[PDB]
Amino acid sequence: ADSDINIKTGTTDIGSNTTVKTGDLVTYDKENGMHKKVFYSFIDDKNHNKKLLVIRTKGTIAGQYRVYSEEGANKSGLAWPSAFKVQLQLPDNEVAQISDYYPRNSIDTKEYMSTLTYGFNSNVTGDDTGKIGGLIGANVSIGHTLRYVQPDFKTILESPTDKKVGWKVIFNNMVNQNWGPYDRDSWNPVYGNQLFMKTRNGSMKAADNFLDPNKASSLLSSGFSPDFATVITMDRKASKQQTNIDVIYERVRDDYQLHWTSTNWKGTNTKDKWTDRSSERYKIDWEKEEMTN
Amino acid sequence: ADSDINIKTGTTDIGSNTTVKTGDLVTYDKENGMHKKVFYSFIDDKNHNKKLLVIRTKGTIAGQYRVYSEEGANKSGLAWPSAFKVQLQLPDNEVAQISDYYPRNSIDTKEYMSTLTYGFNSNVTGDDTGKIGGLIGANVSIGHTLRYVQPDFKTILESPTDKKVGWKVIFNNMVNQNWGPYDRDSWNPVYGNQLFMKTRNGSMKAADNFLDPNKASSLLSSGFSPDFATVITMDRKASKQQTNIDVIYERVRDDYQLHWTSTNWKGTNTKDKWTDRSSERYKIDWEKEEMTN
Amino acid sequence: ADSDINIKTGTTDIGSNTTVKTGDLVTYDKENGMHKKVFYSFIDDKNHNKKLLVIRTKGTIAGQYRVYSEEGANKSGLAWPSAFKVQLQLPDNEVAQISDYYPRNSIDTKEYMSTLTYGFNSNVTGDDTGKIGGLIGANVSIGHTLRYVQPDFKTILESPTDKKVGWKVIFNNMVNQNWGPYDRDSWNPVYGNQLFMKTRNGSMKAADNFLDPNKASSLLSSGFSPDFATVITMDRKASKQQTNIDVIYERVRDDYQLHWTSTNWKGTNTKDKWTDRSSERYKIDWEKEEMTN
Amino acid sequence: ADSDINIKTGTTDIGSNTTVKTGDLVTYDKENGMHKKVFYSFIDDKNHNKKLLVIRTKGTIAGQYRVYSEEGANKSGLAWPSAFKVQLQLPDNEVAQISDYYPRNSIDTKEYMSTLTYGFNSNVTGDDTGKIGGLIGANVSIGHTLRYVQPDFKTILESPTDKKVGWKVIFNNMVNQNWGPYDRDSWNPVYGNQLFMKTRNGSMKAADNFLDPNKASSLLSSGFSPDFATVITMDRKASKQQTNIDVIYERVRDDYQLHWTSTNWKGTNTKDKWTDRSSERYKIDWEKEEMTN
Amino acid sequence: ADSDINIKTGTTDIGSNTTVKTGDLVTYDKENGMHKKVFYSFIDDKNHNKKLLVIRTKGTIAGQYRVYSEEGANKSGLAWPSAFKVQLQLPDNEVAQISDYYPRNSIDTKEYMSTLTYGFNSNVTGDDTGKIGGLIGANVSIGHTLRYVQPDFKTILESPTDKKVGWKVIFNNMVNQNWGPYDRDSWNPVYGNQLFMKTRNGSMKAADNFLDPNKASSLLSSGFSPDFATVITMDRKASKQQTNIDVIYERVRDDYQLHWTSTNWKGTNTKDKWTDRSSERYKIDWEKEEMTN
Amino acid sequence: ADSDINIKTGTTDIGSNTTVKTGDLVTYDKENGMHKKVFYSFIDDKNHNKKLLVIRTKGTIAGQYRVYSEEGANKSGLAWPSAFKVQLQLPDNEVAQISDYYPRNSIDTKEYMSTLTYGFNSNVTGDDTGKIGGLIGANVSIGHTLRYVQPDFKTILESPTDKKVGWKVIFNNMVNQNWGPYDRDSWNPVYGNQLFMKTRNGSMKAADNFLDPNKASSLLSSGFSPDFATVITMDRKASKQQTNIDVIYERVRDDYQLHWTSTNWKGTNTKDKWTDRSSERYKIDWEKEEMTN
Repeated sequence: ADSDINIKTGTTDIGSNTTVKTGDLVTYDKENGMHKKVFYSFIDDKNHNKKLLVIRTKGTIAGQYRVYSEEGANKSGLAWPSAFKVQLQLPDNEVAQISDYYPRNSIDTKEYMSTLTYGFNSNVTGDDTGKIGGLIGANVSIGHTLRYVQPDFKTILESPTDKKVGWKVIFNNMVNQNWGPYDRDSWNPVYGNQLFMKTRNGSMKAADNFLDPNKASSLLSSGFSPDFATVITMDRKASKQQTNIDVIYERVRDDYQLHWTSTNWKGTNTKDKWTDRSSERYKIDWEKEEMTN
Repeated sequence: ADSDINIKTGTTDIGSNTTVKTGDLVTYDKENGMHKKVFYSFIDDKNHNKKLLVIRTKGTIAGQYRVYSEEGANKSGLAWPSAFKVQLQLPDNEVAQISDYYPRNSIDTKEYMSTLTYGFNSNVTGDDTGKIGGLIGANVSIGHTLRYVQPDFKTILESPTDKKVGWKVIFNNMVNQNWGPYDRDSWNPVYGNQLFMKTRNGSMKAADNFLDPNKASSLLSSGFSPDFATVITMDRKASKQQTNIDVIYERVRDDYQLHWTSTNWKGTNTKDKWTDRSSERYKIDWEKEEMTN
Repeated sequence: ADSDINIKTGTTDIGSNTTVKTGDLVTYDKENGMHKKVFYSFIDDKNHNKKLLVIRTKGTIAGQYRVYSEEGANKSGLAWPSAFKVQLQLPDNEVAQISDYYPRNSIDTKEYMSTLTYGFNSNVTGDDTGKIGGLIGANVSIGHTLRYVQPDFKTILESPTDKKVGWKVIFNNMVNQNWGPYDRDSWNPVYGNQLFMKTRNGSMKAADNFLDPNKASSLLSSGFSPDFATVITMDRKASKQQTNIDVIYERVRDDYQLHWTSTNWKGTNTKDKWTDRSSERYKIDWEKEEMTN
Repeated sequence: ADSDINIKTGTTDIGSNTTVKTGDLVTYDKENGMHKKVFYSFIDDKNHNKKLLVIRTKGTIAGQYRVYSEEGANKSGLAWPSAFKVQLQLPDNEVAQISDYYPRNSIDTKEYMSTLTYGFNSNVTGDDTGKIGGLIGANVSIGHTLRYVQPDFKTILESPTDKKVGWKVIFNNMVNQNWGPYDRDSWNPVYGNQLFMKTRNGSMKAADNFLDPNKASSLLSSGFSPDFATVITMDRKASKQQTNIDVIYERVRDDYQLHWTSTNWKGTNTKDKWTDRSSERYKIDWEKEEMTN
Repeated sequence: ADSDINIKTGTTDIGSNTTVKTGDLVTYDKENGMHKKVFYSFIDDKNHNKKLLVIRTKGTIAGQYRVYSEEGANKSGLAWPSAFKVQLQLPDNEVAQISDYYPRNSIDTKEYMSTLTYGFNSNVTGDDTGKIGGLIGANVSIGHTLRYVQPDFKTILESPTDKKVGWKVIFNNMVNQNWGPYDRDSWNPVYGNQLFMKTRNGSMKAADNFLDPNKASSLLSSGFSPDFATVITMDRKASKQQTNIDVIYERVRDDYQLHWTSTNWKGTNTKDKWTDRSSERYKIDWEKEEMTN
Repeated sequence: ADSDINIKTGTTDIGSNTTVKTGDLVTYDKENGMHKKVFYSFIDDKNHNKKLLVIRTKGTIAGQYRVYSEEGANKSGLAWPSAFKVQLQLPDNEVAQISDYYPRNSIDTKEYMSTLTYGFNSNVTGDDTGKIGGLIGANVSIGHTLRYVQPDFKTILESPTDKKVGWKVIFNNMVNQNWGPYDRDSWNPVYGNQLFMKTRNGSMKAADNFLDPNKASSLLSSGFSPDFATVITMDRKASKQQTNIDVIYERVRDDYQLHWTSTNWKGTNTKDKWTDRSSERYKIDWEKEEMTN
């Protein structure tokens, strides 16, 4: 922070005595089920060496957790969202550059505990016939413990360039009815993958043996709301003060299948079975300080 | 703090009634995969004895966690980022000096617990044959527990001078599928180093037996975003008011290899196999209060 | 606080409606490896009975954790920083006084647990040949637990006078590869002091058997950054308005030696083997409100 | 708080639209090793019914943890600070009164746990000879746990009057090399008081068998920094507007003796062996609003 | 809060653009050992329907934990403060009313934990003679745990009326040398009440067998500092604008006695043995906005 | 919050550039022992579509925990407050509506733990006669833990309409001398309900065998202080600008009886034995912006 280097708070921040031109653009992709919202802010600070445009991608990508196929009462398939992606791309001919982005990748931490215990004990025993006996013993034990937090979904900033930036929210693991956690690669020889299995050997249709979406993560069914921010810088002396930007929303869907075998349900997960893209082009007028579709 | 010495907060901070000249410079090194961003702030406070330039190094150094070699189905190699570095250097002939930097090295802490327990027990036993017996015993135990946090990556401020400052983010240790933690020096006679080994004896190609990047730290694949700050002071009466500064981004890559041996996979890590270096020179005009490439 | 005695916050603080003269002085001691930075603030508040100078000592004293001697493959020595010191001293003839300092010494706390448990148990036993047996028992246990935090380095304000003040950051203890903690006085008959031992009986050169600096505290190798503050008062009616002040940076280095003996490595530590001292004199002009070397 | 009774924050506080006259007085008692600092603030609020003087006692009383006597290699003594005291006294003839003080005495808290457990178990056993046996048992246990924090030193506000106020920081208990905690009244028949014993049966000089000051509380050697505040009210219509006040700094020192009995070391503590007082008189001028020595 | 009902913070609070008349009155009751302080604030807000007087009772009631009697070496008595009380009373003829008070009574909480565990175990045993035996067993256990905080003293707002308000700080329980907690009703057939016992069977004078005040709560010896607030409302159109108010400070003292019996000390507590009451009448002038003794 | 939707904090709140008319009305119901306080705030914001009146109900409903009947040395009854209620009601003919209220009902949470442990053990025996035995065993255990907070009293917003709103604070459960917790429905065959039993088989009068109020919740004896808020909206164009409002304070009292039976005390609780109701009518003048009784 500034106070760490003996500087008043907010001294080096941009946006003092500046008029900011804000706006919002809303689209709904009905076939992809994606509510896209772009909140833009034009900042022209005279003390800054470039024009700034802050773009916030918001809205909601619907999870679309649904049973899509059922081949009889012994087989059924479930499509579920394993990844949500948001990307912003500038064509290579533009002179505008991506300069900042949020959120970024954070360093994960774990808590380590080590224990060493040693003890002594002794006892004396007797009975009616005068049998008197004793015992003396010692023991030692060493233990190690690791503790860390596991989110249901991980938000990752994909390696950005000056022309494109992206974020992905990927499925990490989930708890299924207090069991687990299970992930896309969980496997046991008897039940296979139990990520969305409701009952292990219940007698019902396969389409009725999937985990109820209310018991799972809300991102799977109701969807994920991006809250990402990016900053685009433009030189004030550039000849062309018009820019094009592509904003892409993405949903990757895995395929979860349950089959009855002969005595118990067995689950199988197929990764990245489907991919739904929703791209949209925006025009940025730096002189007019506006953003249009 | 100031309030600790009966002084109003912010009294001794720099930047009151001062006009600050900010700017940002963005570069992308394509062959090194490094998005470099320099955010600078010129501060000329009339109550301060020197001119200040605050340089913030930001951007992203891509991790580039990837399988680079596969000699058949029994051998494969993986290159992974073990260290990220950011350096700022002033040539020895300049009169500008590095005066402050952030972050610095913090003192680590651990929590110690000591336990002493003692107890007594006794019982009486019997059967249908009139055999009556007893037992009296005592026990004592002493335990020691140590608790501390281990991050995946450590941020170290390398010993600064008045001409150069540097930071390095080094791999500390990682959890592999709830096992570990493993580091670059982990070794067991059977499996060697299991830092990125997916299965111990799985029957597949060696290139498919590496840990999935989504299951590892996001810094390994998507990369690390530096957020470092440095302060350069310049005398107001210096004859030459132009300075040169070098900003270097660096990525050290280790080589992780898996070989099948006869019955189980074995991992070997080679430290500092590769080093990607991206240097950039900047010109500082103190009179014009601006920095250029 | 002021609010605890029914007084508005900041009412009794110094620095209202005052112009503060700030400055920074940077030196690099190359042979001692010390980056010394003095941030000074002159405060002349008309409502205060004296002129104030706030001096903040900052910078970095390098740790210089390095192997310095190797006597063949069986003996080696390592020099490491056991203490860092910062001192400010006024000559006895001056009329300026040290009035305040930060940080000060804090009172350490620990958490105490006492547990008392008692219980009863009983069982019945039987077998094929009608042999019916029983048992009734009772037990009681008393436990005590102590929990407290141990930092790697302790920051201590040495007993100040009106002419000199000082701080020392001393090595407390360290964890060596999840073992320990070990301090400068740790000793066992087999291995001696295992403070920086890498392997107990590894077959390698002694210079290669020291703990890797990345696995130890960052203060040992990269060094320590002081953040100390002191306040000097000066009478407004003093005849001479010039002051001299000495600022001393110190690094005490211990000597850690490993020798192979016959079957296992043995470590020894020698306290305060070396002392690196960097003194520097400053001139304070109270009338000009400025500070020079 | 004011907001708890539907009143704006800070409405009832003193010091609005008031000019505050601050000052600091610094003394060093060399033979007592006491750096005394008085920070005073005169507040004359026209909306308040009295003139206020806020006096903050600060500085440092040196601990002076040192070995003072050594009668041969079998006996030695250590003097250590068991209490630090700060007192302010007004002569009985004054019309000024002590009005407020900080800190005050706080109510201590403890955490209580009660546990009730009951369980059943059963097993069947057999061998190759067809002997089949069973066992059924039950158990119940009751547990109680107490948790509280014990500081090394306790800060206590001694019962104030309108003429005198005082604080004492007294030694509570300390941890000796992960053992303890030990206090001034700790005693066992073999070793006596082990408060500052380094080794129980080490073969060395008695002067070398005391706990190293770096391993103990920093208040014992480097000393304690008072941060106490008191408020003195004065009637505006009083004839004499001059007051006298005494400020006393005190250090009570206990005597710890180690003597070598034929097989081991034995420690004995004598309470309040020495007392070091440092008194100072100050003159308060309410009309001139200044304090002098 | 106001923000919970879509209202700006502080909108409904009293004291905007108002001149507040503050004052303090200090008394010392020497024979009761009570430092009484009344901090008053007159608030006449034109937008409020009444005149407000905020009275804060502060100061210190000394604990007076002392041995008062010693009938030989086998009997002694200790007087200790079991309750501190502060009461404000308006005579029934006054038209002013008590409208608000602080602190109030809070709802206590506790943490409940329930655990259910079940397990299976099995083993096989053998010896030299080929005797091969096995065992299979199961177990189940249910546990309940209760956690809550017990303060040393409880602060309670006694049921207020429009004419009188009161607070009492009563002794709840105390830890005695890591034993307990003990309260005024603790009793065991051997030792009676061990509230302030130092040793159970120590051979010394009874007056020397009481707990050291430094090891007990600071409220018992140094005393309690009230911080209570009350608000009195007065109609602006009342004929008589003068009010009388009584402020009472109270200390209830229990009597703790130790007697030797024949083999061990026995303690007995008598509740409410003594009551020290200190009353004071104050005159409130609403027109002059002042408070006098 | 507003910042969550890219809107400045406090932008949508009511009360900017408005003059607020506040007042307080105090009543004491002596026969019901209820100190009722209504704090009202008239807000007429020109940018809001209605006139607002914020009414805060405060004061104290006394608990009145008392022994009311003694039928000898073997029978006694205790009356205790099981519920406190506060109600505000507008007559059905008014055009003013209740629009907001605080506090509301919150969603309770609990913490769930699942544990799975498995282990192996083995030992070898032996005696002086050359007998050599062995044993190998394995075990597995599954545990479930539930943790949540249980307050002594629960605050519940009863389902409001546009004409009436209400809150109730109901007894949830209590700890009796570290036992319990007990509620109004606790029952065991031997002792019945032990909610306020002091001793299970003490030989004293029944009136002396009730739990001491100091050891119970302070709400039971000293009483509960409501802090509720409600907002009433009024149309600016309404013909009649006068409203009537009823404010009701309620205390429900249960009856706890202890009877000796033959060998041990037995407790019985009767729910809602008594109800004390204190109603009071207020007149609201919207044009005058004032409130009267």
